[PDB]
Amino acid sequence: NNLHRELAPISEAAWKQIDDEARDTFSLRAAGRRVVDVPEPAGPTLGSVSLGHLETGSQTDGVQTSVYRVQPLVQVRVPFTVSRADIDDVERGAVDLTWDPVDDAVAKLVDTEDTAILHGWEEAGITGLSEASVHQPVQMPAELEQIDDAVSGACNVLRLADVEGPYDLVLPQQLYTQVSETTDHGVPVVDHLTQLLSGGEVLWAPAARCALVVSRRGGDSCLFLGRDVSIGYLSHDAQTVTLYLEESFTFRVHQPDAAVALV
Amino acid sequence: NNLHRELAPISEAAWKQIDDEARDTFSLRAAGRRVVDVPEPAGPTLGSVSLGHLETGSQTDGVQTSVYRVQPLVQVRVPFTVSRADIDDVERGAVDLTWDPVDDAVAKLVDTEDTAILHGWEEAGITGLSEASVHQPVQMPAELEQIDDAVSGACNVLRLADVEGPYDLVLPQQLYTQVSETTDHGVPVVDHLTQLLSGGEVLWAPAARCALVVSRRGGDSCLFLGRDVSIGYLSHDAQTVTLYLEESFTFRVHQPDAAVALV
Amino acid sequence: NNLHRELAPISEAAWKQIDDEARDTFSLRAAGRRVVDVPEPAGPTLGSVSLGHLETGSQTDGVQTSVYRVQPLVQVRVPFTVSRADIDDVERGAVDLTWDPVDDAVAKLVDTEDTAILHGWEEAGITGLSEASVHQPVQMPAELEQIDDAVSGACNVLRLADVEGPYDLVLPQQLYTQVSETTDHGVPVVDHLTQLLSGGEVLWAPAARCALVVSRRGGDSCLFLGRDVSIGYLSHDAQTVTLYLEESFTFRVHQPDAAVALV
Repeated sequence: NNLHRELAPISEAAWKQIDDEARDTFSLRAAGRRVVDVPEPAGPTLGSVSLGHLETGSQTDGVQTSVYRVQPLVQVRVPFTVSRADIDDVERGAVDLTWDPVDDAVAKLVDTEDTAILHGWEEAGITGLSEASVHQPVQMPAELEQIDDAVSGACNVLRLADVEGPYDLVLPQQLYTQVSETTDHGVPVVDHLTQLLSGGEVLWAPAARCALVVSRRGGDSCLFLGRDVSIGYLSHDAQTVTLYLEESFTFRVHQPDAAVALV
Repeated sequence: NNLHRELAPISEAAWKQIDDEARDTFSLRAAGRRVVDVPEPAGPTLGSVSLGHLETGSQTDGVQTSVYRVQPLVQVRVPFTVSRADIDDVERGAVDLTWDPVDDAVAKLVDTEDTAILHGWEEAGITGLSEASVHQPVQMPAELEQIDDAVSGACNVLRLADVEGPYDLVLPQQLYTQVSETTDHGVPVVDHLTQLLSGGEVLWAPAARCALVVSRRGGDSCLFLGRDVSIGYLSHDAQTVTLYLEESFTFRVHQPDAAVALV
Repeated sequence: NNLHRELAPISEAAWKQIDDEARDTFSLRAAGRRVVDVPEPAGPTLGSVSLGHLETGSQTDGVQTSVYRVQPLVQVRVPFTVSRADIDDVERGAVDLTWDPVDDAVAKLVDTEDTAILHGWEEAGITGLSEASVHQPVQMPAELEQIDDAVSGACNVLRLADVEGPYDLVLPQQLYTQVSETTDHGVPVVDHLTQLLSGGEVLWAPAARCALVVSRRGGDSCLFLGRDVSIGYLSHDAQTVTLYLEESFTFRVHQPDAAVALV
C-alpha cells in the first residue's frame, strides 16, 4: 500500500490501540459528517468527481466544444509522533498507557474537515452549506433567551421553500455554555428548540464556528471521499516514531435551498 | 446509448454506408493521430485524466493540503445533414450515390483534432507538441532547396538530447506542392530527407499548418479519448435528417524534449 | 539479499517503473558492452578472476614457488534520490510522472563503466582496449572529410595482422556532430566508412571520449561481472528515499592485436 505500515517499528498490539484511538475520537468529533450524506469511498484513484458540461467561449467553424467540469479532490495529511517506549509498554501490558498525540491529530484533522464541510475552504474549491445557501442569514438575538425565535424563522424559511423532513440545528460549544446559564440550565430552551425542529435533533459541533439549520431528508449534498482517515508511516528515530492521519475528500452542494445560516 | 440512432429515419444499409464513409476518410486525414500514441479509449465516463499533486499556498496548523491536478476532457461535436431521398435510394441499390456531407464533417472534425494535437488549443487546456517543446525552433530556409539543412539541424538537436528511434517529419501540403517544383519534382530532396530521418517517414498532414519533427520511439505523449468519432442523431425533417460526429479527447505531453518545431 | 529493497517505502508498482527506467537507459547508453563479449555473471561471491602463474624471485632449496596471479573485481555504487510524493503518485495512476534521477544515475554509472572498458582505469588494475593495443595509433586527419583514410589505415593494420571478422568503429558524439556538417550531412562519408569496415557497423558512444577500431570476431576480450546493475536501498526521509545502482565488474584483454586506437 501507500501507507507503508509494515516498515514501522510499532508492534501489532500497539497498532490496534493506535487505530482504535484514531476511530472513536473521530466518530465523536465529526459533526458535519452526520448532516451531509457520504457515499461509500471511491478509493485512492478517484482523483476528481465529474460535474456537468460547459460550452466554451468560441464555438467556431460550426463545431461544438463542450468542455467538461470536474472538481478535484483535496488530501489532508496530519503528522503526529509517538514515543517508542510507550509503544513498547503495550507488550508488557502497561495499564496506565495513553495516546494523547493521536487524539490531538484527530482533533486537528476533524477540525479542518468540518470547517470545510459546514462553511467552506475556497482554497480547494470546496463550498460549504453556510456559503452556498441562497436564503438570507437569520439574525440571532443577542440575549440567547430568544434563540427559539431565530430557529422558528429558519424553520419558516425552509417550510415555505418546500424543504421537507426533520430540520437539524448545528451550533457551537460556546453557544452550549452560554445556554447553560439561561433559566433552568437551558433544559427548557433546548426542549422548545427540539419541538420547533420538526423532530430533528440539536447537534453541538466542537469543530464548527457558525450556526446553521440543515434539512436531513438527504440528497441535498454529498461528501465524496477516496480514503477514510488512515494511519501511515513517515520515519522512525532511536526513541520516536512518526505517523500521520491521511484522508482525501471533497464536498458538493446540489440543492442550496436546504440550508440556512444563523448569524 | 446517448447516440440515439434507433430513432433515426435512416435504413440499416444506409447506416453501414454512412459509418464506412466516416471511418475511411478519418483514417486517411488523421496525421497527428499517427505520431502521438493513443491508449484504448476509456469510454464516456472518463471525465478527466489525473496528473500529479500540487501543494496549496497555505499549509497551516501543521496540516498538509496537497490538491490533485486533473485535466478535463473536451468534446467535439460536428453536426451534418443528409437528404432523405439519398438515404432512401440505397434500398433500390442506386449506384451513383455519394456522401459528401459526411466527408465535409470528417474534414472539419479531423482539422480541429489535429490542430490541437500538433500545436495546441489553449481553450480546453490542451498544449500541443509544437508548443510544449523546450528546444528553440529550427528556422527553415526560404528556398526549400535546403529544407534538408533544417531537417539535419533538428536531427542533430534531438540526437544531442538523447532522443532515440526514428525521427518523423510532419509537413503541410502547401510545402508538398512547393517541393514538387524543386529539381526532379522533389523526388531527390524527399529521398535525401528520408535518409536524414534515421529510418523515419515523411508525413504530409492536410490538417496541419506547422512543420515539426517528432520522435516515434513512443511514450513521450499520449492521446486520451473517451469516445472515438461516432455518428449520432439530432432530429429529422420531411426530407432531411441531421446527424453529428462526436469525439471526446485530450492530449498530454510528458517529455517535451522529443519534438522540435521548424519555423 | 544485500540490496534490502523490502525495507524501502516504495510501492510495488513504483518498483517496476524504477527498474524499467534503469534498464532501458542502460541498454541504450552502453556502447563498450557491445564490442567486448560478456560471460554470464558469476554472482556476488566471484571476488576475482584467476590469471596465469608467476615464478617468484627466489626459488631456493630446490623448491618451486609459483605464485598465482588474480585480478580483483571493482564495485561501482552510484547513489540517487527519489521523492516520496512522486513514488506515491504511481498508485493514483499519475500520467505526467518522470524519473530523471534514475536516468542521471544510469548515465553516471555507464560513463565510468565505458571509460574503463574502452580506455582503462589504472586504479582498479583494469586496462582497456585503447591502452593494451600494441599497434601504433592511427593519426586521424583534422578535416574529418578524410576520416575514411584513418579507417582504411586501421583496417589495413588489422588485416595484415590476421585480425578477422567485421571491424567495428567506435567514435564520440562530438565527432558525430562534426560529421553532420560534411557534404550531404555526412550521409556519404558514413556510407563509405560502413563499406571499409568489412560489414561492421559504426557505433556512436556518448560515454566514450576516444576513437578506436575493434574486431567483432569475439574471444579477444571479456567482461567479467558478478552483479549486473541493480537498484538497492540506503535510507528514507520524511519526504525522500535514497537508492543506488550497484555493479561489480572487471575487464581483461587477452589478444591486444584486435584493437587499434585512432588519435
